[PDB]
Amino acid sequence: MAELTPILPFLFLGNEQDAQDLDTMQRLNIGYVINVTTHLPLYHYEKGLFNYKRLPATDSNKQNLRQYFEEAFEFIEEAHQCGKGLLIHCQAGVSRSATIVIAYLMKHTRMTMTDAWKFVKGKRPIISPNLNFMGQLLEFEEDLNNGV
Ligand SMILES: CSc1scc2c1-c1nc(SCC(=O)C(C)(C)C)ncc1CC2
Repeated sequence: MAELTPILPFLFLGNEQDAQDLDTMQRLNIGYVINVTTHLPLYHYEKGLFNYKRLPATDSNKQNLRQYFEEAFEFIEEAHQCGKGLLIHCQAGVSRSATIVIAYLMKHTRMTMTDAWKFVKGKRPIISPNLNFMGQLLEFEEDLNNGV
């Protein structure tokens, strides 16, 4: 039903149609959800199962995602520390969600921007591009290899 592309054993990437698959989320022991949109609903919120973080962003040329980098990392860390998986998603392009996942890999695995990009690409091949987001990731790499 839902490709919940597993980036790491505790970190899953998907689109809106993927976040609407409760069985899959429970099969994979997901307890945390990051919704990187403004307008989509927090699926299954009324069910009392998951914890959530909305990152209110749009697939745009002007959207800043680096602001939400530290937030998303602290949630990823709570899910792992608490031994449960996290699904970060947005919509069809997974452009917004994939930017954040990559950002995580570059900081917490210390990959390069491109090395993480080859890593994510290989697992989920279809990923709408966004040159605005790529620039922020490169800005992030500079800042990680500098200590800032
Ligand atoms: C960190 S992405 C990266 S790094 C080096 C290259 C690329 C790339 N990416 C994409 S789509 C993925 C995206 O744009 C994001 C939503 C994750 C920002 N198409 C083509 C290329 C060519 C070469």
